[PDB]
Amino acid sequence: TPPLATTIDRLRDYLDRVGFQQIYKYIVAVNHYAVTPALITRNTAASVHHFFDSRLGGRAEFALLQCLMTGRPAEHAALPDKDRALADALVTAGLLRASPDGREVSGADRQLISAFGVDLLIDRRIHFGGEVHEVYIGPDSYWMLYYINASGIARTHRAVDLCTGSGIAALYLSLFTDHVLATDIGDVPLALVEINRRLNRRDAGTMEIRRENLNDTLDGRERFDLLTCAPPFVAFPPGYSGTLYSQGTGVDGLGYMRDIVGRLPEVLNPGGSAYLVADLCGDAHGPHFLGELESMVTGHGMRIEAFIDHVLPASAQVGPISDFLRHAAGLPADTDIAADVQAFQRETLRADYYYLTTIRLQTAAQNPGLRMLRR
Ligand SMILES: Nc1ncnc2c1ncn2[C@@H]1O[C@H](CSCC[C@H](N)C(=O)O)[C@@H](O)[C@H]1O
Ligand SMILES: [Ca+2]
Repeated sequence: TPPLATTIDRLRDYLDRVGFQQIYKYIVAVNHYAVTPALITRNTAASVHHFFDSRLGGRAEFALLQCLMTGRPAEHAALPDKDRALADALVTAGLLRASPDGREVSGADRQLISAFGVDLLIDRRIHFGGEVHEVYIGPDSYWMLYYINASGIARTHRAVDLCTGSGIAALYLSLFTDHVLATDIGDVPLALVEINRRLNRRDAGTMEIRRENLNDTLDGRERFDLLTCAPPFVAFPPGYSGTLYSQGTGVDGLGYMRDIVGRLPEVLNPGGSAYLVADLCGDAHGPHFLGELESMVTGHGMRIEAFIDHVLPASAQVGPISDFLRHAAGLPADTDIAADVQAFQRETLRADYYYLTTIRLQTAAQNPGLRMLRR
């Protein structure tokens, strides 16, 4: 809407005025900035507040910035005059809260971060409070984008970010090409990527946002030079309900990965490349999914490179998966979810380990083959 659009314009003006992106980059430092979005969290916010208070002297020009970054309250009367009208607009938009007596502003459900040179509003509940969030972002998103060869992107390359969520992959691609498609089906992420597109001075002139199922985009007539996708891929036991952003399709959670890879020879232009990321089950030698990709090498002459950037024994995921299932469905604490997850890992997934894997796939490769990089 026009009032929201103007509010976001003024918010980006504020971020530019006070150098938000540089401050965020300084706080997390260059050895963490691209590792994970979980840097400013409930466990580090006190440290962030101390930095602003003592190293930046508590200057009022950073007050509204901290409401957005950590949720820290700022007294309404202490905001500079230009920041105070913007703060009122953000409260009206539901992007910040006012205290009940109207005397301060503080965090709502959106946290402001930066990643890959882009300013991004994300679901605050993933790093603060702990309540089940409605939009995902994780280190996996970052590791996808890290492996993209940005110098090979032309302005006229057609790129698509499927299952865009907050929009981070689409906004990254929009740094380099003027033709980006970003898709999702959730009302909440779709609203958020609209905001984040405007927040980075973009509009439908160079980035289309589309409400569309993954398989519809992939079956379509559109052809792309570059594709990214971090799709729902978590595998939950039969009977359990996850969330739209987490639960993968198929018996092992990887149905969306299968869907994408199978259509790449038809959806990419020859020589185009796709970047995917998923947490893949496997044995001691590696993720089971890579065995399915040999059909792509032989049948389509692709080059497929898998970058294994984190390994965990399956037993280390039982708690996190069970906790997530318990909270997402509001289950009580006497349910034996842990045994259900274990049995599912053992019997259906055959998962001794989980491999957090980025995969680059190229069509019409001059050096076809499958390559697995492990440390
Ligand atoms: N069939 C489908 N088609 C398109 N998007 C889907 C989909 N099923 C789930 N989604 C969306 O897929 C996203 C996965 S979370 C991924 C968010 C983002 N790509 C990131 O890496 O941070 C969620 O936003 C969810 O709404
Ligand atoms: Ca730090």
